[PDB]
Amino acid sequence: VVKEIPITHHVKEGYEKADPAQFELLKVLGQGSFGKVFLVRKKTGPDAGQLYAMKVLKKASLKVRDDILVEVNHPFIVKLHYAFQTEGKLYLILDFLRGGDVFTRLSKEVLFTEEDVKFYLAELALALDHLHQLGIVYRDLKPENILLDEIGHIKLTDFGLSKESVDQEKKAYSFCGTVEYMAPEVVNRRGHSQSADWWSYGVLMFEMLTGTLPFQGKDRNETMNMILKAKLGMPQFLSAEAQSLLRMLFKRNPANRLGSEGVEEIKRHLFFANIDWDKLYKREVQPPFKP
Ligand SMILES: Nc1ncnc2c1ncn2[C@@H]1O[C@H](COP(=O)(O)OP(=O)(O)NP(=O)(O)O)[C@@H](O)[C@H]1O
Ligand SMILES: Nc1ncnc2c1ncn2[C@@H]1O[C@H](COP(=O)(O)OP(=O)(O)NP(=O)(O)O)[C@@H](O)[C@H]1O
Ligand SMILES: [Zn+2]
Repeated sequence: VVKEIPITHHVKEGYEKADPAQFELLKVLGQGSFGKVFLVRKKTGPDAGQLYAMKVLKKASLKVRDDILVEVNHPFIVKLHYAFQTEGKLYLILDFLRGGDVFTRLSKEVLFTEEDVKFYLAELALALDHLHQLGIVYRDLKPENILLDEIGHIKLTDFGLSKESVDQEKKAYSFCGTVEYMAPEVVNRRGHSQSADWWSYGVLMFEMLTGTLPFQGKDRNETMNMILKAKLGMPQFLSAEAQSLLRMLFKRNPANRLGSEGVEEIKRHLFFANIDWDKLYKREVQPPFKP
């Protein structure tokens, strides 16, 4: 059963309960549809002076199939250090990623290879499948959530949290996730699934390898009509393996799509042939670009 577990409290193993006064505000790290992410410094405690990223929400819950904030930890997913509730607000204290997002780093290159993208896509695959094994769907996957650490290893900004903004204005008009990366069944309000994450994954791959989105229109309904019905030519400058992976990921019907049964059929793909997956998971594979 899809179970909603509300996030009200969390203190990392071996540390003390936190409160907003223990955090000094330094800068705005950015702004997303669930609000701004700020940069804060721990003023007191064993980790005093250390930098963290702070998200401020009204509330956040986690939908899991069949402690969990400890299980979601992954080499390529941000770590939840603190979490607390004051004045109807939920503060989340996470890792501060110093590399910025990936697309920004790619645009700092005149050119890149299929291998460079393959690295990031691989680590991303590990993260996604790890979330799926816990029974978690990432719901809203988009480049803005894919950042780099100081070294260049992938780090996601979230782990499938169902969040709620504090801005009453915007949140009253808030509408789910990002349409460009929506799966055809998600567009059809059939509900999110594991396979939709892999559709979005395929859209990310396409966007990285082409620099363009496969489906985008003048508005939401046109983009959706495109995702559902429009034609999509295969970029002939891609390797056979890449074309294969894209062809297998882009399936409008899930359970006909790659990864609907396991990521093992994604790990074995000829596109990921020279990828040592355990060394990848151990962050022992040298990243293509330093942030
Ligand atoms: N842990 C982090 N460390 C450093 N910068 C971060 C971190 N998390 C987010 N950012 C920055 O903050 C901006 C928005 O982050 P994000 O995590 O997407 O906010 P959000 O609440 O998830 N809104 P949304 O992007 O719509 O889901 C991005 O431009 C990032 O550069
Ligand atoms: N862990 C999960 N496993 C399976 N299905 C899920 C899971 N989490 C959510 N869903 C499905 O996705 C839907 C959740 O979206 P819903 O709450 O109806 O509106 P929504 O705005 O699209 N959700 P959200 O993106 O979190 O704001 C439900 O209809 C579920 O069937
Ligand atoms: Zn949704």
